[PDB]
Amino acid sequence: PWHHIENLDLFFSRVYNLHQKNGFTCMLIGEIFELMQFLFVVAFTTFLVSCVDYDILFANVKVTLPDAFLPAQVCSARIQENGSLITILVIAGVFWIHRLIKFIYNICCYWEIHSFYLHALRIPMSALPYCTWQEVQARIVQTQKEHQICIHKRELTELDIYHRILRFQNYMVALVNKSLLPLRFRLPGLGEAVFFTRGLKYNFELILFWGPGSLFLNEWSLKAEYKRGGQRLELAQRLSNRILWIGIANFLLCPLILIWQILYAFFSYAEVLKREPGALGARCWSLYGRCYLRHFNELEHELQSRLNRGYKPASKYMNCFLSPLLTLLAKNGAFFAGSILAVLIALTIYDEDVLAVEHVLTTVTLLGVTVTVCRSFIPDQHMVFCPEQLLRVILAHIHYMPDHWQGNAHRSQTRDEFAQLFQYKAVFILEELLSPIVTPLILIFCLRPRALEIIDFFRNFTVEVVGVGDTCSFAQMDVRQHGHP
Amino acid sequence: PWHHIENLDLFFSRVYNLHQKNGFTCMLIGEIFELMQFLFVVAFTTFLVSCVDYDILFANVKVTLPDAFLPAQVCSARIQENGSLITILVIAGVFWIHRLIKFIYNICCYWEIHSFYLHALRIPMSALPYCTWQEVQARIVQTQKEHQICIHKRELTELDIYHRILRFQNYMVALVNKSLLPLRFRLPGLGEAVFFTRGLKYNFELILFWGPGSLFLNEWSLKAEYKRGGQRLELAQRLSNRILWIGIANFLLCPLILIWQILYAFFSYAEVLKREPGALGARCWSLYGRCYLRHFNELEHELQSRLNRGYKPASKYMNCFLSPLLTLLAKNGAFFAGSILAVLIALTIYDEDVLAVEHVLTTVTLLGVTVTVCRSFIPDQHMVFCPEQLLRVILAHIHYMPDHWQGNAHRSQTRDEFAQLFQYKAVFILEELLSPIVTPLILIFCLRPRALEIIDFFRNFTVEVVGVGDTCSFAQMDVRQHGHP
Amino acid sequence: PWHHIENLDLFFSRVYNLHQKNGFTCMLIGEIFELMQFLFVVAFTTFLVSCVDYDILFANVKVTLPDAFLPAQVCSARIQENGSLITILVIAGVFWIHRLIKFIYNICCYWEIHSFYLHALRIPMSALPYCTWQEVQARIVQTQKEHQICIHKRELTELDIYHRILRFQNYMVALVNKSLLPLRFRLPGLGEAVFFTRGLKYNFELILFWGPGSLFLNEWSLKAEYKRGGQRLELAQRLSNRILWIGIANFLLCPLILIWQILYAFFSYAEVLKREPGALGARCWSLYGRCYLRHFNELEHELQSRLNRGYKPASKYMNCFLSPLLTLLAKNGAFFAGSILAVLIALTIYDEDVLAVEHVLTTVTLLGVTVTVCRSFIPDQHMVFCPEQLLRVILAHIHYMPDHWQGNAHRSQTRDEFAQLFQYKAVFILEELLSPIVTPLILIFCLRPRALEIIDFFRNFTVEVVGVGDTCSFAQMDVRQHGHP
Repeated sequence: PWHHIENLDLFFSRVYNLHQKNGFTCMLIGEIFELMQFLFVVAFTTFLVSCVDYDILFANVKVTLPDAFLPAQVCSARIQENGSLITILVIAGVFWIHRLIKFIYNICCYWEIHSFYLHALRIPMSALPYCTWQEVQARIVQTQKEHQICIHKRELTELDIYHRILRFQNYMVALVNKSLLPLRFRLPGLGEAVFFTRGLKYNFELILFWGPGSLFLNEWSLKAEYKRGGQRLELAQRLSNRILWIGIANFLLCPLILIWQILYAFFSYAEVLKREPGALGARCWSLYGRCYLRHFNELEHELQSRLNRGYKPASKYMNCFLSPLLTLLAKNGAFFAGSILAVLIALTIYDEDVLAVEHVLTTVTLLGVTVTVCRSFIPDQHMVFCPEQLLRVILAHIHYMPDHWQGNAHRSQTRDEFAQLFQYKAVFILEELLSPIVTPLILIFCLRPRALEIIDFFRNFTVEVVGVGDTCSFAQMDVRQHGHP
Repeated sequence: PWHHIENLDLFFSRVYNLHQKNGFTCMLIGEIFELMQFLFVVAFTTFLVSCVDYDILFANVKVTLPDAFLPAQVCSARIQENGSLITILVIAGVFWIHRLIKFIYNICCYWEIHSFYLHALRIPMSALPYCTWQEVQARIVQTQKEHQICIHKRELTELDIYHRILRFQNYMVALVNKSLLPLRFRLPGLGEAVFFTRGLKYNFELILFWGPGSLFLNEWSLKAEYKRGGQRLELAQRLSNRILWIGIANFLLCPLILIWQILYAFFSYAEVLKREPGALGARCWSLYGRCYLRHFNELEHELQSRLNRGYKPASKYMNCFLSPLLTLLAKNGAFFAGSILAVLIALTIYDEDVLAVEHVLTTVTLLGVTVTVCRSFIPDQHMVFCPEQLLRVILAHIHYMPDHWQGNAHRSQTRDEFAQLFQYKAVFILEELLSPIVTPLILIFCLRPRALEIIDFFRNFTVEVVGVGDTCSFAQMDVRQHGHP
Repeated sequence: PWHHIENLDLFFSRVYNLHQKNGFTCMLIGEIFELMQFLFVVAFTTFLVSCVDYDILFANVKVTLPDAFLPAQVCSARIQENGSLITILVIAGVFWIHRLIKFIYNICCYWEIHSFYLHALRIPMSALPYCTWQEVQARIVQTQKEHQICIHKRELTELDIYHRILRFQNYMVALVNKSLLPLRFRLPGLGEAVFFTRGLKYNFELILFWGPGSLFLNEWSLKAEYKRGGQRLELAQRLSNRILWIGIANFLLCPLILIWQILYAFFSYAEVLKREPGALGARCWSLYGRCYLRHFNELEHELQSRLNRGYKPASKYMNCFLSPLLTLLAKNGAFFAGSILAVLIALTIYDEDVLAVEHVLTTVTLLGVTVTVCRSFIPDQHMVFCPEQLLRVILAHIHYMPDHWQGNAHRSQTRDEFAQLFQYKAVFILEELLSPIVTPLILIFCLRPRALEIIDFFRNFTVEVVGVGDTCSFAQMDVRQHGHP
């Protein structure tokens, strides 16, 4: 069965993804919960908008929750008459239908990879989470005589698998590291800003790689017309038109994606603010820092291990920069809020009839939230300052650092350039919210004029590895730093 | 006064226990609080069952708590007519009376050890928590001419004290490490299971060591009839009858012990679930792992130091095994629960009349508990994987590891064999609850057929150390690994 | 402009303080918030005492908070008739007026230091938090030809700046380390007690350094009459009279300072007890431990770095001393409180009409506080004991240790002598509350008889550094230990 594949790229990608997902049942269950998350968000928002009445809920015999819920018939009648809501529900239904169809198609293709694991590799589905990827790669390459997946090429090699899995991630790394994509901007009051989100990356990959109109013919060969310099201008113009149309589509879909992002951000993070608002101050490796610190021919887990080992030194380093004004404001606000809250709590404990006064419960809640938020900006008063060994420890893991960082380890310029690789979580969320608004502006006005230069890149930096196909040229662009893959 | 003892075993055990309890007043106070804990549990459960009425409490002018409490006379009348409760109270009273009498007898014997510390050793009761056991041992052995506790033997030795204190723990170690006790079982759906609890250990020590019918004549000499192989079968049969009778007694007492265990588990752990349910996921060294990693002639603190030093590497190692399905379920349940709880909290903050709706407070409480529980199964997303150095660091402390562990440090078999030495806290509680049910079945059906082999052990592995008595043979059974006492 | 200063001591102190405060705007904002803190405390306490009525608040249609607030006119009438409150308000107003006038005067003098930073040093106010003090010192000393601040002395030196900033802190260090100040006391039931607070230090510096009647003539020269031994007795008598008058003034002001301290302690710490009572068990370097471990000619940040680096080993060391009785009491109290609270929480969750019973909410709150407090005295059950390497690591940072500490690292005497350098936070607060009561007794009865010896000190241990002035003799008093500045 594993002879007529013709899509070894997708086959190896699935073989890797099924091992990274810890088997088949876990993958199926994750996909099911993703679908259920979307359905639950949509249904819960619609129910909140239509069914509940909020009149007999806000009290304007004890009243139950089911009284505030309208019966099914009148709620359906109120739903089917909104007009501006059924037109959103239709689109959110067709999108979910497309997603469910894609999931149904993916299950029938992942069952075959499950069978390929069970029989061809002799690896049970209960030994996957205990087999490193090197062992699975060795079992793939050494048994390539039985399943005979690739006979055209004389043999199979680990480098062949690395090229098959990472044919487009190498192109993305080379495009980001040669400053061929518009992800640096100058803003008044902020300065340099790196705006790279998931929407922008998805749009770049849709414009350049996927679709029947992209630069790559089938899966592993860019169209031969893109290997001839005699028509640079015409190809650049066609790519510009494609980018313009995709940007127009994004601008049209902007409000739906914005509503979805707002709803998801609320349903996902509006409780962490209440309970533990310090979790949104912890930093994470930005999406640009994942493409800047990535080697060529490096799988996702190989990069994630390095980004994990260098996470605590990076947090320590970014904590070595005291923000004085923020700490002053936090200290004083915490003092005032706690001084009012102590009086409120004492009056509540003495005689509890105070809990019946109107705005006492809300005041206690909001003052507790204020104290908890303010006490999260105050660093540990006894912390050491070693901002020079920390960069050495970090560079020993991430392997990449601009050359003007080793000496001046404590300046204000090094921090403002490391913060683009190691960004806040709140900034991540905030620029995830603004992505559906800014992405069309970036695609229409900023990426479109570069459509010529890109055409040159794919023409000058695409090699032909025998048996694999058209791959990206390796680290000849010595704009980055030390390697050690 | 310290010449006519005749029970040097118990004397040295008390001298060690008074130092391990940080003096005399702390020991007295701990015993008093244990008695008060038992009395409080029983009295509080009886009061909850009988006095309170729960009719005018559940509301079916503001009502006070003392209204729900029945007056003393009617509560006593309701207690003395239950029949199925006074028969439990009588037994719980005679058991507590026996415990209190034992405590009263132990105080009059520990005051003498206090005097022995003050005068014979010249160690004030305020310098005990600052004197290591080596110093107390040296002061015992070097001043053995004044108090002349042991004149029969020519001198006193540290090894003599070690043998006197640990005469039965060595026997327990040798019995557990030679697989002479039934504590490994095969279960459908679980596989290998090590069931070793405090009830089983207490029953083993009662069957073999304590009592006027055990194998040991007075304190330090097993009956001479157990040193002759001419009557192996008769002694095995007598031991089998003894085990059967003790198992029958345990089976009869099963319901009382089960009720006590349920009540104690509720009163002790039902609040940690509410506030911090992650404390019951932290692991601890099981009761079998304390007898498997124990050297011969090793006091309790000498073993506890090693089990403390190797606690954080063991936690790190057991955390290096990601449970994928549990993490998926936890993530999704936390998302859903928090998404509902955020809406509830926002509606509560906006207008607080919502707090009067019937099932809003209970819903908020249960959803908070659900979020807090689910957020305790999600590991740190940035954690390193070094499961090979961790076993080296652990073995450098616990000194014992099966030989097929060093190489294959990340397999599923090594984890399932280390988890029997380092078990969950929730599993500890759960198998503490099932102990009064399973212990009689283990004693009647599993330990009884081995009654012959044990008789051989005590006959072939009991040496006679001069001046000390009948002790267990040392580590000639090379079934374990590296030592270094 | 920077030629006619004549007060280089204050100028260099301000230049250092503006850099330690992270610029000018942060300093201004901190001073403003200090003034606002005082004003807020006074106004809030007066409002609580007078305006609110607590009759219609304790409930003896839903009642609002503004109903309990009396209208402005009747509240002003109730304020202006208290008599025993307006006499406190007048004093708290004149003190705040003096503070505000001092702040207004300090701003007009710190703007000049801001200009001196901007122009003379060419350091923008946005590069201060990224310039170590060594760089600012180098820019001060190397550009001393342009601003020509000090021409009398041939040149300027880093040692000159060190002497100018720390002319009185060296005197305080030498006075504390020669046992010339009464800060050790013998108390029945406690033993040795080191009572050194901020009030005592302020009074010492006011008696000896500041004021027109102190020992120092203008700023940098003690009166020549204090360099002649022909009048030791008369000068000692005059100093004794001065100390007596200052102590009488403190005894008169005692009630106001005591009221202020009580109010500030409540408004600042009465919420940390509720939420996280374990933060008041964490230790901090006492005010005596900051003067005992301080080198000569050592700025505040140079000492704070050492006190920061040696904070975690010191906490570990002070945690290695188990308090047995406290742990027993904490365990048992936590058990009882949690056992009652679990029943209350279960009854609350089952049927919520129980929340309307009178003393259920207060009971739940107080039992939660009790459980949270008791669970803060229980140490980690798996902790290592290495109390000998910890003293080495600590001494490698604090540089000072009595000689009888290295060997006997675990005795009860070493802990009771380290706890005076590393005290609790609760003890700090408690002896901050008792300071206005004990300070006059210490100044009148204990410091006054020493008034002769001090007069000898300033006469025998004051050298004349050329260009700087009268400074304190360096570490010739070899009563302390290893240095390495």
